[PDB]
Parts: sequence; C-alpha cells; structure tokens
Amino acid sequence: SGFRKMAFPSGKVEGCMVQVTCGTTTLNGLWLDDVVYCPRHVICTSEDMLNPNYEDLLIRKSNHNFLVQAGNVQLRVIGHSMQNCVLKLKVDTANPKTPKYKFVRIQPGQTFSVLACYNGSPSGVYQCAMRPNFTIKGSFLNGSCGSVGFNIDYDCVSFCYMHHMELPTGVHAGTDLEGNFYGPFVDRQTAQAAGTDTTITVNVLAWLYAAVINGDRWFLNRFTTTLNDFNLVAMKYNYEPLTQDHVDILGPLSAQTGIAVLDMCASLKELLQNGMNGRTILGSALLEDEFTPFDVVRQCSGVTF
Amino acid sequence: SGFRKMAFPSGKVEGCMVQVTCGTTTLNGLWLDDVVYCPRHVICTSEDMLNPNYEDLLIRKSNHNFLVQAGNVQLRVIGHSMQNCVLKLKVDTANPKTPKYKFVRIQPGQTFSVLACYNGSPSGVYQCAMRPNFTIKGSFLNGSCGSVGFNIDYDCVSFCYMHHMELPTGVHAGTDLEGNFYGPFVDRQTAQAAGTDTTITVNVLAWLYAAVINGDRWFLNRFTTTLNDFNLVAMKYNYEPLTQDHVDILGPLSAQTGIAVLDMCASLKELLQNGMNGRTILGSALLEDEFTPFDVVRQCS
Ligand SMILES: N#Cc1cccc(CC(=O)Nc2cncc3ccccc23)c1
Ligand SMILES: [Cl-]
Repeated sequence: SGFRKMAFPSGKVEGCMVQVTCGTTTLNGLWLDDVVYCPRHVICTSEDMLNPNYEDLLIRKSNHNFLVQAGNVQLRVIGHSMQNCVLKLKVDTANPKTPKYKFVRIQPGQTFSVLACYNGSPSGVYQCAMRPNFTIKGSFLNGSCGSVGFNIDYDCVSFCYMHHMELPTGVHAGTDLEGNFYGPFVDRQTAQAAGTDTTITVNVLAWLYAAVINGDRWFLNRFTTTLNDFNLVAMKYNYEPLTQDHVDILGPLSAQTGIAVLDMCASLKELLQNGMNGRTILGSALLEDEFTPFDVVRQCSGVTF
Repeated sequence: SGFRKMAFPSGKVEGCMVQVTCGTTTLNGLWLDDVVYCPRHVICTSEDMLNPNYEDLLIRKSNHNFLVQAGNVQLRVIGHSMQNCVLKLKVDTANPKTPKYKFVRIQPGQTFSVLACYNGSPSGVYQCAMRPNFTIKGSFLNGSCGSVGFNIDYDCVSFCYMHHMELPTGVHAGTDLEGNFYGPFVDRQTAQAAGTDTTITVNVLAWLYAAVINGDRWFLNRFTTTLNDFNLVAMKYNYEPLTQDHVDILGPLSAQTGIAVLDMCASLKELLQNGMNGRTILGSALLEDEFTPFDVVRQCS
C-alpha cells in the first residue's frame, strides 16, 4: 500500500553527468559515448543572451574554449557542433558508463524524472510532468542548466528533457535532447510568458484509480457520463479534453478496479463542480495530475529497473 | 525557484541492491563490502510468523540455505550472523560498487529517500519522513522488504532505514541498519498498531519559510506568539509541540526571510484556524510536513 510521487532510479543518468565550462559560464552536460550534450547558451556572455547569434558565437569558439570535467578527470574536446538549442561537444573518450539509451520527445501530460545537477554533480531527483503549456514546474537554482529529464523503459534510458531556463513565474522551460524547445520559448533573455496552464485530465483519472486501489473510495458514485458531456464540463474548469485514446489507456485500471472510465469521469465531474468537502484523496486536498496511467500501473504492480 | 519533494540521486544505493532468497521467501539485501544486510524475517516459514524464535531459526540454517544474487551473478554465502532484526550474510566477494557509507539512526521528523526494490532490482525512488509515531508512509508492495532509506552527504551514503513490514493501516515499519526497529514494532505477525500520527510542526514551519523564499506571502500576518501559546493551539490540531531546539534550528531561515520564528508560528496558528480559503502554498492545499529545515536550506540555496 501507499502512493508516492516516485522518480525512476537515477543511477544510469548520474554516470553521464559532467560539468561544462565556457568562459565564466559553468553548467551541466550529458556524456553519452564520445559526445557531451549541453544547452547552447553556455557560449553566451551577459550581452549575448539579450540577442544572441549562436551560429556566429560558436564559429568564434575553439575546442580549447570548452572545459569538460567528468568527476576529477578533464575530458578533451576534439569537436563542437550545434543541433538546434543544444551544443554537442565531441570528446576523445567514450563514457564507459553509457547506458542503453534513446532520445525521445514527450507529449504534454507525460511524466519523467529530473536529475537536478550543479557543476556536473547530481544533487536531487524528482518526478514531474510536462505541463499542457509545455513548461515543467521544477525545482532549479542557478547552475542547474543542462540537468536532464528521463524515463526508463526496461533497461533503456529515454532522455526526453534538458533544462535551459526559468520563466518569470518560477516555472521552467527546456528542450528535448535534439535541442528543440518544448513550448513557444526561445533561449534569449527576453520577456517570455507561459500560456495559462490546464489540468492533465487523464492523469487525474489515473490518480483517482490509484486512490481506489489504495482503498480511498469516498468519491465514487453511481453515475456515469458521455465523453462529450464530460469534456463540456471539464473544459469550463480548465481541464484538458479527454480523448478516446485516454479512455482506452485507462482500460486496464478500469478493469482492475471495476470502475468504468466514464463512471470515474462522473466522479471527477462531481469533484470539479463541488470540491472535496473537507475530505482528501491519498492525503491530498487537490486533484493530482502528475501521475500518468502507466505510472499508476507501474507503482501499483511493482515493475523494476 | 520552485519547490519540489526531492529524493537524493539513488545510483550509489542501486549498486548495492541484491536479491536474497531463503527457502520460498525472496526479498532485497544491501551489499556493502563483503556483507549483505537484509530483514531477518527472510528465514521465517508460515509457522514462524506469529512467534518466531530468530536465534533458534538461524542456528538451524547453513550458508547454503541462503541464495544471494547480484544482477546475474550468484554470490556465495560464507557466513551468517544476526544483529537485532537484521540478518548479515558474509559473502566471498566485496561489492566493487560500495560507496563511502555510514549507518545512522534518525529521529522522528527526519527525512530520507527510499529506493523501493523488488527481487534485488530498484524500481523507484521517493522521499519520506520518519513520522512522529515512528512509521513511514511509504509505497511498498510484497517483495519490497530490504528496500533502504538513505541520505547523501557530499560523497557519503548514510543508510538510515531498512523496510521490514506493513502495518494494518497501510503505513510501514522498519529498522535502522543495525536492526533496531523504529517505534514499538516487532518483526512478528502479532497485532500491531501505530500510535495516532501527528504533524511534524518544525517541518511545516520550514516549508512556510520555503514558500516565503519562493514569493508566497499571503499567509503572513502582523502577529507573533509565545512558544507556549503556539503549542497550546498546535496540539489541538494534532501537531507536534515545538521545542526551543526547533526554534533555534529555524533561525537561519528566519534571518534569511526577516520573519522571526514566533512571527511565523502566528501565521501557522492562523492557517490552522482558517484553512487555505481556496489558496495554495507552493501548489499545495495542505500544510506539507516532509521537508526539514535542512532540506529547505539545501533546496533553496
Ligand atoms: N517484520 C516483519 C513482518 C511481519 C509480518 C508480515 C510481514 C510482511 C509484510 O508486511 N510485507 C509487506 C511489506 N511492504 C508492503 C506490503 C504490501 C502488501 C503486503 C505485504 C507487504 C513482515
Ligand atoms: Cl496501461
């Protein structure tokens, strides 16, 4: 029993974290094989970030301008290239701790673990979701740029995020491992604002199933709803629309608990229009939306890595 | 900016997780140097669950009764001993991935990371606090026994917990790495109940300082309180009494935010009286008590 926000074990990723320095800027890099990936803004000064021409700044750099440190060993940069908002530093040494890995771009609503790093050293691991507005509500300080988001599929690490910046509201923006930003953000010190965030509906439903598996069943009701009536209500409360794909993905949890997806949707519809009434679900007074249906199955069934 | 429940990176601990089998029972073990630590209840059959005599059961076992597996390699048990509720299996191979480590016993209110494992394989990592009733509110399934609780100080893993059992309320009980249970619990199927849980007051205060550091100020007020008046109010909401030690420990956060501890204590009194009124503090509608003052300083600085 019990339900916790749970990150993937971070060991396979910790063995890839290195420190990358360019001039006065020091951030984190991900060392996989003989390439170190890091945000391209590591080559920027204070003036540069205001309006940077990254192609021009990178051409002016040499391999000896980049200092890469893996533990107490300095790696020598033998090449440098840029792929979108990510800098790729070719090193002379393949990372002997390179796990089986893949670069994946995630969709909003999907969850992943973040290994927050400072000076190439892992300091914490937490689980978050890519918000529907493409930001992540992370916990990052100065020096955390380059920290990565990942999932673990069997024995394969799927890198899905790299940290680039903090928006004025304290939320975070970053790219996939190919340097493509999640969301309408740019890597420049300029006024940027995330769109109004919405609740990840399929994740709330999955979390309601997790509560039922754990015996917390007060919110269950006799009612069911059509997917259209549910979406009309949910949209008014800034909840993401639930698609037939989401209903299908919630199928195994529906069969395990005996509560059809549209039956749980009528529980959610009531919770939205009326609140919790002083009650809690899994010790929470708010509906939790950072557990996907897969996360709930994995945690309530004990899948290992 | 931002505030998250954050676990320590689990790599140094993952390289220590092994699978321990004794008869039909399979659980996890912690492989450090040439010793594998695991719950001694791994040696129990169905008949030895209500009233096991562990000294008698262990004497009847031989090294070949224990099967230890580290990845795909079977380790050979060359010795076995018991220290309180933990079983120590001497192996003929020192763990090459043994980190710098230490065994620490923690106090209620202290936080740590749990690396939940099944069959010697790490499946997830989460953050916990030792509850004032000495239980932990973990997330564990059958087979999680031997999963460990830890903190990391620079390059050193301080092991503070080993999972042994689930109580009838779904909360968890375990021991330090010397086999001493936290709380009045025993490794027996006999009727056991945790005492009524209470809120870790010093941790709520630390979390209110974390919110202020992150720009939340709505719960602040112009009142201050005596420590005695605060404890009289807090006790009525099942909150732990705040001692002078707790006030002193909150000193650095008090100096960083410019809000004295007893000033923050009056904010906490008001939140307990009014509730949140549809507002949240750091995205939460309830007062969070699983962040110590040390955690808040670590994460914010
Ligand atoms: N010392 C001890 C001890 C005494 C009685 C029984 C046990 C076994 C025990 O409590 N296992 C479990 C742990 N953690 C989670 C569990 C979820 C479901 C079912 C069992 C779970 C251990
Ligand atoms: Cl599924």
